[PDB]
Amino acid sequence: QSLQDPFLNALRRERVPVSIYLVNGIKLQGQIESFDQFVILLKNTVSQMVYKHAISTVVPS
Amino acid sequence: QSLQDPFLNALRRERVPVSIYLVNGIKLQGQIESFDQFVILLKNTVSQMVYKHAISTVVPS
Amino acid sequence: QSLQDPFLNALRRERVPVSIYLVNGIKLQGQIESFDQFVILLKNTVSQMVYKHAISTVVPS
Amino acid sequence: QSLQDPFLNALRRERVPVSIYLVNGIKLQGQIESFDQFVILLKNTVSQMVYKHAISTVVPS
Amino acid sequence: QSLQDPFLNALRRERVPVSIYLVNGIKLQGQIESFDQFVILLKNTVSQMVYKHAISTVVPS
Amino acid sequence: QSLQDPFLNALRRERVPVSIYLVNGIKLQGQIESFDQFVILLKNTVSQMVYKHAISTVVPS
Ligand SMILES: Nc1ncnc2c1ncn2[C@@H]1O[C@H](COP(=O)(O)OP(=O)(O)OP(=O)(O)O)[C@@H](O)[C@H]1O
Ligand SMILES: Nc1ncnc2c1ncn2[C@@H]1O[C@H](COP(=O)(O)OP(=O)(O)OP(=O)(O)O)[C@@H](O)[C@H]1O
Ligand SMILES: Nc1ncnc2c1ncn2[C@@H]1O[C@H](COP(=O)(O)OP(=O)(O)OP(=O)(O)O)[C@@H](O)[C@H]1O
Ligand SMILES: Nc1ncnc2c1ncn2[C@@H]1O[C@H](COP(=O)(O)OP(=O)(O)OP(=O)(O)O)[C@@H](O)[C@H]1O
Repeated sequence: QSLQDPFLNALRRERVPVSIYLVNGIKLQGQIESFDQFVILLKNTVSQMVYKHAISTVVPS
Repeated sequence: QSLQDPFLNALRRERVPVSIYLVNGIKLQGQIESFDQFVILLKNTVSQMVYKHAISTVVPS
Repeated sequence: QSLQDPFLNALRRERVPVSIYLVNGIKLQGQIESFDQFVILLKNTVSQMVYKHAISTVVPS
Repeated sequence: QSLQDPFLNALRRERVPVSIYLVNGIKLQGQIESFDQFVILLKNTVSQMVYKHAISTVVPS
Repeated sequence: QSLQDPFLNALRRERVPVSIYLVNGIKLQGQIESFDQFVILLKNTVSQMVYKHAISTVVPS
Repeated sequence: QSLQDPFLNALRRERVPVSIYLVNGIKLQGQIESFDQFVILLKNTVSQMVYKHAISTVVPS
Protein backbone atom coordinates (compact mmCIF):
# COMPACT_ATOMS: atom_id res chain seq x y z
CA GLN A 1 0.00 0.00 0.00
CA SER A 2 2.29 2.71 1.32
CA LEU A 3 5.72 1.74 2.56
CA GLN A 4 8.02 4.69 1.89
CA ASP A 5 6.48 7.21 4.29
CA PRO A 6 6.07 4.82 7.25
CA PHE A 7 9.66 3.61 6.76
CA LEU A 8 11.02 7.17 6.64
CA ASN A 9 8.55 8.41 9.29
CA ALA A 10 9.61 5.64 11.67
CA LEU A 11 13.26 6.28 10.91
CA ARG A 12 12.68 9.93 11.83
CA ARG A 13 10.50 9.58 14.92
CA GLU A 14 13.00 7.20 16.40
CA ARG A 15 15.83 9.56 15.35
CA VAL A 16 17.70 6.73 13.62
CA PRO A 17 21.07 7.31 11.99
CA VAL A 18 20.79 6.45 8.30
CA SER A 19 23.03 6.22 5.28
CA ILE A 20 21.61 7.62 2.06
CA TYR A 21 23.26 6.31 -1.08
CA LEU A 22 22.91 8.47 -4.15
CA VAL A 23 22.51 7.18 -7.71
CA ASN A 24 26.09 8.27 -8.49
CA GLY A 25 27.30 6.10 -5.60
CA ILE A 26 28.01 8.88 -3.08
CA LYS A 27 27.01 8.01 0.50
CA LEU A 28 25.36 10.56 2.79
CA GLN A 29 24.97 10.13 6.55
CA GLY A 30 22.80 11.96 9.04
CA GLN A 31 19.31 11.66 10.45
CA ILE A 32 15.95 12.39 8.86
CA GLU A 33 14.58 15.75 9.97
CA SER A 34 11.61 15.65 7.60
CA PHE A 35 10.50 14.80 4.09
CA ASP A 36 7.76 15.65 1.64
CA GLN A 37 6.73 14.30 -1.77
CA PHE A 38 10.04 15.16 -3.50
CA VAL A 39 12.74 15.81 -0.89
CA ILE A 40 14.27 14.45 2.29
CA LEU A 41 15.85 16.79 4.80
CA LEU A 42 18.97 15.33 6.33
CA LYS A 43 20.52 16.84 9.44
CA ASN A 44 24.11 16.34 10.55
CA THR A 45 26.10 19.56 11.07
CA VAL A 46 24.13 21.57 8.57
CA SER A 47 20.77 20.44 7.19
CA GLN A 48 20.82 19.51 3.51
CA MET A 49 17.98 18.89 1.11
CA VAL A 50 18.30 15.67 -0.86
CA TYR A 51 16.10 15.11 -3.88
CA LYS A 52 14.49 11.68 -3.91
CA HIS A 53 15.15 11.32 -7.65
CA ALA A 54 18.88 11.28 -6.87
CA ILE A 55 18.59 8.59 -4.15
CA SER A 56 19.05 4.90 -4.76
CA THR A 57 18.80 3.55 -1.19
CA VAL A 58 18.11 4.53 2.43
CA VAL A 59 19.44 2.14 5.07
CA PRO A 60 20.09 2.45 8.83
CA SER A 61 23.84 2.93 9.40
CA GLN B 1 1.23 -2.32 -12.56
CA SER B 2 -0.34 -5.58 -13.78
CA LEU B 3 2.95 -7.45 -14.23
CA GLN B 4 5.25 -5.87 -11.66
CA ASP B 5 3.31 -6.48 -8.44
CA PRO B 6 2.66 -10.18 -9.14
CA PHE B 7 6.33 -10.72 -10.08
CA LEU B 8 7.37 -8.90 -6.89
CA ASN B 9 4.67 -10.46 -4.66
CA ALA B 10 5.61 -13.99 -5.79
CA LEU B 11 9.24 -13.36 -4.78
CA ARG B 12 8.04 -11.86 -1.51
CA ARG B 13 5.58 -14.69 -0.73
CA GLU B 14 8.04 -17.48 -1.51
CA ARG B 15 11.05 -15.91 0.24
CA VAL B 16 13.18 -16.09 -2.91
CA PRO B 17 16.71 -14.69 -2.65
CA VAL B 18 16.86 -11.90 -5.22
CA SER B 19 19.40 -9.71 -6.93
CA ILE B 20 18.50 -6.08 -7.50
CA TYR B 21 20.77 -4.41 -10.03
CA LEU B 22 20.91 -0.64 -9.81
CA VAL B 23 21.17 1.69 -12.81
CA ASN B 24 24.70 2.53 -11.66
CA GLY B 25 25.75 -1.13 -11.91
CA ILE B 26 25.67 -1.77 -8.15
CA LYS B 27 24.17 -5.13 -7.30
CA LEU B 28 22.22 -5.55 -4.07
CA GLN B 29 21.09 -8.87 -2.61
CA GLY B 30 18.48 -10.03 -0.13
CA GLN B 31 14.83 -10.99 0.02
CA ILE B 32 11.85 -8.80 -0.78
CA GLU B 33 10.22 -7.81 2.50
CA SER B 34 7.61 -5.42 1.09
CA PHE B 35 6.97 -2.77 -1.58
CA ASP B 36 4.69 0.04 -2.67
CA GLN B 37 4.33 2.09 -5.89
CA PHE B 38 7.77 3.68 -5.52
CA VAL B 39 9.98 1.56 -3.27
CA ILE B 40 11.07 -2.05 -2.75
CA LEU B 41 12.18 -3.47 0.60
CA LEU B 42 15.19 -5.76 0.75
CA LYS B 43 16.11 -7.66 3.90
CA ASN B 44 19.02 -9.44 5.25
CA THR B 45 21.06 -7.91 8.11
CA VAL B 46 19.34 -4.55 7.79
CA SER B 47 16.11 -3.61 5.99
CA GLN B 48 17.00 -1.18 3.21
CA MET B 49 14.58 0.91 1.18
CA VAL B 50 15.38 0.97 -2.52
CA TYR B 51 13.75 3.47 -4.85
CA LYS B 52 12.44 1.88 -8.03
CA HIS B 53 13.71 4.79 -10.14
CA ALA B 54 17.25 3.69 -9.23
CA ILE B 55 16.59 0.03 -10.13
CA SER B 56 17.57 -1.48 -13.46
CA THR B 57 16.53 -5.14 -13.01
CA VAL B 58 15.08 -7.51 -10.40
CA VAL B 59 16.11 -11.19 -10.68
CA PRO B 60 16.07 -14.40 -8.64
CA SER B 61 19.69 -14.89 -7.48
CA GLN C 1 -0.11 6.51 -31.28
CA SER C 2 1.32 3.66 -29.55
CA LEU C 3 4.42 2.30 -31.24
CA GLN C 4 5.96 0.53 -28.27
CA ASP C 5 3.37 -2.19 -27.69
CA PRO C 6 3.26 -3.49 -31.30
CA PHE C 7 7.06 -3.48 -31.59
CA LEU C 8 7.38 -5.46 -28.35
CA ASN C 9 4.35 -7.68 -29.10
CA ALA C 10 5.81 -8.68 -32.45
CA LEU C 11 9.02 -9.71 -30.66
CA ARG C 12 7.06 -11.52 -27.94
CA ARG C 13 4.59 -13.14 -30.33
CA GLU C 14 7.29 -14.35 -32.71
CA ARG C 15 10.05 -15.39 -30.27
CA VAL C 16 12.76 -13.14 -31.66
CA PRO C 17 15.96 -13.18 -29.59
CA VAL C 18 16.51 -9.59 -28.45
CA SER C 19 19.37 -7.51 -27.10
CA ILE C 20 18.30 -4.97 -24.49
CA TYR C 21 20.73 -2.13 -23.86
CA LEU C 22 20.52 -0.41 -20.50
CA VAL C 23 21.27 3.25 -19.76
CA ASN C 24 24.56 2.12 -18.17
CA GLY C 25 25.82 0.48 -21.37
CA ILE C 26 25.19 -3.07 -20.12
CA LYS C 27 23.45 -5.36 -22.59
CA LEU C 28 20.91 -8.03 -21.71
CA GLN C 29 19.67 -10.76 -24.05
CA GLY C 30 16.82 -13.27 -24.16
CA GLN C 31 13.21 -13.44 -25.30
CA ILE C 32 10.56 -10.84 -24.49
CA GLU C 33 8.29 -12.82 -22.19
CA SER C 34 5.81 -10.02 -21.47
CA PHE C 35 5.72 -6.32 -20.58
CA ASP C 36 3.45 -3.74 -19.04
CA GLN C 37 3.56 0.06 -18.74
CA PHE C 38 6.73 0.12 -16.63
CA VAL C 39 8.52 -3.18 -17.03
CA ILE C 40 9.70 -5.69 -19.58
CA LEU C 41 10.15 -9.35 -18.67
CA LEU C 42 13.24 -10.94 -20.16
CA LYS C 43 13.03 -14.73 -20.15
CA ASN C 44 16.33 -16.45 -21.02
CA THR C 45 17.82 -18.75 -18.39
CA VAL C 46 15.76 -16.84 -15.82
CA SER C 47 12.75 -14.53 -15.79
CA GLN C 48 14.03 -11.07 -14.94
CA MET C 49 12.10 -7.86 -14.54
CA VAL C 50 13.74 -4.92 -16.32
CA TYR C 51 12.40 -1.44 -15.63
CA LYS C 52 11.84 0.50 -18.83
CA HIS C 53 13.32 3.64 -17.25
CA ALA C 54 16.60 1.69 -17.16
CA ILE C 55 16.42 0.81 -20.88
CA SER C 56 18.04 2.79 -23.68
CA THR C 57 17.38 0.60 -26.75
CA VAL C 58 15.70 -2.67 -27.69
CA VAL C 59 17.14 -4.34 -30.81
CA PRO C 60 16.44 -7.70 -32.45
CA SER C 61 19.55 -9.79 -31.72
CA GLN D 1 4.78 18.62 -28.47
CA SER D 2 4.88 21.75 -30.67
CA LEU D 3 8.66 21.92 -31.26
CA GLN D 4 9.69 18.28 -30.83
CA ASP D 5 7.04 16.63 -33.03
CA PRO D 6 7.66 18.96 -36.00
CA PHE D 7 11.43 18.44 -35.66
CA LEU D 8 11.09 14.65 -35.64
CA ASN D 9 8.43 14.68 -38.39
CA ALA D 10 10.65 16.60 -40.81
CA LEU D 11 13.49 14.10 -40.31
CA ARG D 12 11.14 11.15 -40.89
CA ARG D 13 9.25 12.74 -43.79
CA GLU D 14 12.41 13.98 -45.54
CA ARG D 15 14.32 10.70 -44.89
CA VAL D 16 17.20 12.54 -43.26
CA PRO D 17 20.00 10.39 -41.87
CA VAL D 18 20.09 11.22 -38.18
CA SER D 19 22.41 10.88 -35.24
CA ILE D 20 20.84 10.13 -31.89
CA TYR D 21 23.17 10.78 -28.99
CA LEU D 22 22.25 8.91 -25.85
CA VAL D 23 22.85 10.18 -22.32
CA ASN D 24 25.21 7.21 -21.72
CA GLY D 25 27.44 8.57 -24.50
CA ILE D 26 26.49 6.03 -27.20
CA LYS D 27 25.67 7.43 -30.64
CA LEU D 28 23.00 5.72 -32.71
CA GLN D 29 22.63 6.42 -36.41
CA GLY D 30 19.87 5.70 -38.90
CA GLN D 31 16.63 7.03 -40.30
CA ILE D 32 13.55 7.72 -38.24
CA GLU D 33 10.88 5.18 -39.13
CA SER D 34 8.38 6.56 -36.61
CA PHE D 35 7.93 7.93 -33.11
CA ASP D 36 5.31 8.31 -30.38
CA GLN D 37 5.12 9.93 -26.93
CA PHE D 38 7.77 7.61 -25.46
CA VAL D 39 9.95 5.98 -28.14
CA ILE D 40 11.61 6.49 -31.50
CA LEU D 41 11.86 3.74 -34.11
CA LEU D 42 15.16 4.07 -35.91
CA LYS D 43 15.99 2.06 -38.98
CA ASN D 44 18.52 0.53 -40.86
CA THR D 45 19.67 -3.00 -41.25
CA VAL D 46 17.00 -3.49 -38.57
CA SER D 47 14.49 -1.37 -36.67
CA GLN D 48 15.58 -0.43 -33.18
CA MET D 49 13.33 1.03 -30.50
CA VAL D 50 14.90 3.93 -28.62
CA TYR D 51 13.47 5.32 -25.39
CA LYS D 52 13.43 9.12 -25.50
CA HIS D 53 14.33 9.30 -21.80
CA ALA D 54 17.73 7.82 -22.79
CA ILE D 55 18.29 10.47 -25.50
CA SER D 56 20.26 13.67 -24.97
CA THR D 57 20.28 15.17 -28.49
CA VAL D 58 18.87 14.51 -31.96
CA VAL D 59 20.68 16.02 -34.95
CA PRO D 60 20.85 15.42 -38.69
CA SER D 61 24.16 13.70 -39.46
CA GLN E 1 7.07 28.34 -15.84
CA SER E 2 7.38 31.71 -14.04
CA LEU E 3 11.17 31.28 -14.05
CA GLN E 4 12.15 28.85 -16.85
CA ASP E 5 10.22 30.24 -19.83
CA PRO E 6 11.18 33.89 -19.21
CA PHE E 7 14.88 32.95 -18.77
CA LEU E 8 14.99 30.94 -21.99
CA ASN E 9 12.84 33.46 -23.89
CA ALA E 10 15.13 36.35 -22.97
CA LEU E 11 18.16 34.36 -24.18
CA ARG E 12 16.25 33.58 -27.36
CA ARG E 13 14.98 37.10 -28.23
CA GLU E 14 18.37 38.57 -27.37
CA ARG E 15 20.25 35.81 -29.21
CA VAL E 16 22.69 35.33 -26.34
CA PRO E 17 25.43 32.76 -26.92
CA VAL E 18 24.78 29.96 -24.44
CA SER E 19 26.37 26.93 -22.87
CA ILE E 20 24.03 24.05 -22.17
CA TYR E 21 25.56 21.45 -19.90
CA LEU E 22 24.19 17.95 -20.02
CA VAL E 23 23.87 15.68 -16.98
CA ASN E 24 26.72 13.62 -18.49
CA GLY E 25 29.14 16.58 -18.48
CA ILE E 26 28.82 17.33 -22.20
CA LYS E 27 28.83 21.06 -22.87
CA LEU E 28 26.85 22.19 -25.90
CA GLN E 29 27.13 25.68 -27.34
CA GLY E 30 24.92 27.72 -29.64
CA GLN E 31 21.90 29.97 -29.44
CA ILE E 32 18.37 29.09 -28.46
CA GLU E 33 16.21 28.95 -31.56
CA SER E 34 13.13 27.74 -29.69
CA PHE E 35 11.82 25.53 -26.92
CA ASP E 36 8.70 23.74 -25.86
CA GLN E 37 7.69 21.80 -22.74
CA PHE E 38 10.15 18.93 -23.40
CA VAL E 39 12.91 20.15 -25.74
CA ILE E 40 15.24 23.03 -26.54
CA LEU E 41 16.33 23.77 -30.09
CA LEU E 42 19.92 24.91 -30.16
CA LYS E 43 21.39 26.30 -33.35
CA ASN E 44 24.70 27.37 -34.73
CA THR E 45 25.58 25.39 -37.87
CA VAL E 46 22.66 23.05 -37.65
CA SER E 47 19.75 23.17 -35.26
CA GLN E 48 19.95 20.27 -32.83
CA MET E 49 17.15 19.06 -30.59
CA VAL E 50 18.17 18.79 -26.95
CA TYR E 51 15.87 17.03 -24.48
CA LYS E 52 15.44 18.94 -21.22
CA HIS E 53 15.61 15.70 -19.21
CA ALA E 54 19.23 15.37 -20.39
CA ILE E 55 20.10 18.96 -19.39
CA SER E 56 21.67 20.06 -16.12
CA THR E 57 22.36 23.78 -16.60
CA VAL E 58 21.75 26.54 -19.16
CA VAL E 59 24.22 29.45 -18.91
CA PRO E 60 25.04 32.53 -20.99
CA SER E 61 28.57 31.77 -22.26
CA GLN F 1 2.56 20.80 0.99
CA SER F 2 6.12 21.86 0.67
CA LEU F 3 9.08 21.25 2.76
CA GLN F 4 11.12 21.99 -0.40
CA ASP F 5 9.76 25.48 -1.14
CA PRO F 6 10.26 26.88 2.42
CA PHE F 7 13.81 25.50 2.53
CA LEU F 8 14.76 27.04 -0.83
CA ASN F 9 12.90 30.28 -0.01
CA ALA F 10 14.71 30.86 3.29
CA LEU F 11 18.06 30.42 1.54
CA ARG F 12 16.95 32.76 -1.25
CA ARG F 13 15.54 35.47 1.01
CA GLU F 14 18.57 35.50 3.32
CA ARG F 15 21.03 35.31 0.42
CA VAL F 16 22.54 32.23 2.06
CA PRO F 17 25.58 30.92 0.17
CA VAL F 18 24.83 27.37 -1.02
CA SER F 19 26.44 24.38 -2.68
CA ILE F 20 24.36 22.54 -5.24
CA TYR F 21 25.57 19.05 -5.96
CA LEU F 22 24.54 17.72 -9.33
CA VAL F 23 23.71 14.08 -9.98
CA ASN F 24 27.02 13.68 -11.83
CA GLY F 25 28.90 14.71 -8.70
CA ILE F 26 29.61 18.20 -10.03
CA LYS F 27 29.37 20.91 -7.43
CA LEU F 28 27.98 24.37 -8.09
CA GLN F 29 28.21 27.30 -5.68
CA GLY F 30 26.42 30.63 -5.34
CA GLN F 31 23.23 32.15 -4.05
CA ILE F 32 19.71 31.24 -5.02
CA GLU F 33 18.24 34.14 -6.96
CA SER F 34 14.93 32.36 -7.63
CA PHE F 35 13.14 29.08 -8.36
CA ASP F 36 9.97 27.60 -9.79
CA GLN F 37 8.57 24.06 -10.03
CA PHE F 38 11.38 22.77 -12.26
CA VAL F 39 14.42 25.07 -12.11
CA ILE F 40 16.65 27.01 -9.75
CA LEU F 41 18.48 30.17 -10.76
CA LEU F 42 21.90 30.31 -9.14
CA LYS F 43 23.77 33.61 -8.86
CA ASN F 44 27.10 34.98 -9.76
CA THR F 45 29.14 35.59 -11.92
CA VAL F 46 26.36 35.27 -14.44
CA SER F 47 23.16 33.63 -13.25
CA GLN F 48 22.77 30.04 -14.41
CA MET F 49 19.61 28.00 -14.71
CA VAL F 50 19.82 24.58 -13.10
CA TYR F 51 17.20 21.88 -13.66
CA LYS F 52 16.07 20.27 -10.39
CA HIS F 53 16.06 16.81 -12.02
CA ALA F 54 19.82 17.24 -12.35
CA ILE F 55 20.28 18.16 -8.67
CA SER F 56 21.14 15.70 -5.94
CA THR F 57 21.52 17.97 -2.89
CA VAL F 58 21.24 21.64 -1.87
CA VAL F 59 23.54 22.47 1.05
CA PRO F 60 24.18 25.70 2.90
CA SER F 61 27.89 26.12 2.23
N1 LIG G 1 22.99 -0.59 -0.01
C1 LIG G 1 23.58 0.11 -1.00
N2 LIG G 1 22.85 0.80 -1.91
C2 LIG G 1 23.42 1.51 -2.91
N3 LIG G 1 24.75 1.59 -3.08
C3 LIG G 1 25.61 0.95 -2.24
C4 LIG G 1 25.05 0.15 -1.13
N4 LIG G 1 26.10 -0.37 -0.47
C5 LIG G 1 27.22 0.05 -1.10
N5 LIG G 1 26.94 0.83 -2.15
C6 LIG G 1 27.91 1.47 -3.08
O1 LIG G 1 28.87 0.51 -3.55
C7 LIG G 1 30.19 1.06 -3.56
C8 LIG G 1 31.11 0.18 -2.71
O2 LIG G 1 30.39 -0.15 -1.52
P1 LIG G 1 31.01 -0.03 -0.03
O3 LIG G 1 31.01 -1.44 0.53
O4 LIG G 1 32.32 0.72 -0.12
O5 LIG G 1 29.96 0.86 0.82
P2 LIG G 1 30.40 1.70 2.14
O6 LIG G 1 29.15 2.17 2.88
O7 LIG G 1 31.42 2.73 1.70
O8 LIG G 1 31.17 0.63 3.09
P3 LIG G 1 30.48 -0.66 3.79
O9 LIG G 1 29.40 -1.11 2.84
O10 LIG G 1 31.63 -1.62 3.92
O11 LIG G 1 29.95 -0.14 5.11
C9 LIG G 1 30.10 2.46 -2.97
O12 LIG G 1 30.31 3.42 -4.02
C10 LIG G 1 28.71 2.57 -2.40
O13 LIG G 1 28.13 3.85 -2.71
N1 LIG H 1 20.63 -7.09 -15.30
C1 LIG H 1 21.52 -6.11 -15.03
N2 LIG H 1 21.13 -4.82 -14.94
C2 LIG H 1 22.01 -3.84 -14.66
N3 LIG H 1 23.32 -4.03 -14.46
C3 LIG H 1 23.85 -5.28 -14.52
C4 LIG H 1 22.95 -6.41 -14.82
N4 LIG H 1 23.71 -7.52 -14.82
C5 LIG H 1 24.98 -7.14 -14.56
N5 LIG H 1 25.06 -5.81 -14.38
C6 LIG H 1 26.31 -5.05 -14.07
O1 LIG H 1 27.18 -5.09 -15.20
C7 LIG H 1 28.51 -5.45 -14.82
C8 LIG H 1 28.94 -6.73 -15.53
O2 LIG H 1 28.17 -7.83 -14.99
P1 LIG H 1 28.85 -9.21 -14.51
O3 LIG H 1 27.92 -10.33 -14.92
O4 LIG H 1 30.28 -9.24 -14.99
O5 LIG H 1 28.90 -9.10 -12.89
P2 LIG H 1 29.58 -10.25 -11.96
O6 LIG H 1 30.66 -9.60 -11.13
O7 LIG H 1 29.90 -11.45 -12.83
O8 LIG H 1 28.37 -10.66 -10.98
P3 LIG H 1 26.90 -10.03 -11.24
O9 LIG H 1 26.63 -10.14 -12.73
O10 LIG H 1 25.96 -10.91 -10.45
O11 LIG H 1 27.04 -8.61 -10.73
C9 LIG H 1 28.52 -5.63 -13.31
O12 LIG H 1 29.15 -4.51 -12.69
C10 LIG H 1 27.06 -5.71 -12.92
O13 LIG H 1 26.80 -5.05 -11.68
N1 LIG I 1 27.59 24.95 -14.65
C1 LIG I 1 27.75 23.63 -14.87
N2 LIG I 1 26.72 22.76 -14.80
C2 LIG I 1 26.88 21.44 -15.02
N3 LIG I 1 28.06 20.87 -15.33
C3 LIG I 1 29.18 21.62 -15.44
C4 LIG I 1 29.09 23.08 -15.21
N4 LIG I 1 30.32 23.59 -15.38
C5 LIG I 1 31.14 22.55 -15.69
N5 LIG I 1 30.47 21.39 -15.73
C6 LIG I 1 31.07 20.07 -16.04
O1 LIG I 1 32.05 19.73 -15.07
C7 LIG I 1 33.18 19.09 -15.67
C8 LIG I 1 34.47 19.73 -15.19
O2 LIG I 1 35.27 20.15 -16.32
P1 LIG I 1 35.60 21.72 -16.61
O3 LIG I 1 37.02 22.00 -16.10
O4 LIG I 1 35.26 22.01 -18.07
O5 LIG I 1 34.52 22.50 -15.72
P2 LIG I 1 34.98 23.00 -14.26
O6 LIG I 1 35.12 24.50 -14.32
O7 LIG I 1 36.10 22.11 -13.77
O8 LIG I 1 33.70 22.66 -13.36
P3 LIG I 1 33.87 22.66 -11.75
O9 LIG I 1 35.17 23.41 -11.44
O10 LIG I 1 32.64 23.38 -11.25
O11 LIG I 1 33.93 21.20 -11.37
C9 LIG I 1 33.02 19.24 -17.18
O12 LIG I 1 32.79 17.94 -17.75
C10 LIG I 1 31.82 20.14 -17.37
O13 LIG I 1 30.99 19.69 -18.44
N1 LIG J 1 26.48 16.65 0.39
C1 LIG J 1 26.87 16.10 -0.79
N2 LIG J 1 25.97 15.82 -1.76
C2 LIG J 1 26.34 15.27 -2.93
N3 LIG J 1 27.61 14.97 -3.25
C3 LIG J 1 28.62 15.21 -2.37
C4 LIG J 1 28.30 15.80 -1.06
N4 LIG J 1 29.46 15.93 -0.40
C5 LIG J 1 30.44 15.45 -1.20
N5 LIG J 1 29.95 15.03 -2.38
C6 LIG J 1 30.73 14.45 -3.51
O1 LIG J 1 31.68 13.50 -3.04
C7 LIG J 1 33.00 13.79 -3.53
C8 LIG J 1 34.01 13.67 -2.39
O2 LIG J 1 33.32 13.43 -1.16
P1 LIG J 1 33.64 14.28 0.17
O3 LIG J 1 32.52 14.03 1.16
O4 LIG J 1 35.06 13.98 0.58
O5 LIG J 1 33.53 15.81 -0.34
P2 LIG J 1 34.83 16.73 -0.56
O6 LIG J 1 35.48 16.37 -1.88
O7 LIG J 1 35.66 16.69 0.70
O8 LIG J 1 34.21 18.21 -0.68
P3 LIG J 1 33.27 18.67 -1.91
O9 LIG J 1 32.02 17.84 -1.77
O10 LIG J 1 33.04 20.14 -1.65
O11 LIG J 1 34.08 18.38 -3.15
C9 LIG J 1 32.96 15.19 -4.13
O12 LIG J 1 33.58 15.18 -5.43
C10 LIG J 1 31.49 15.56 -4.23
O13 LIG J 1 31.07 15.63 -5.60
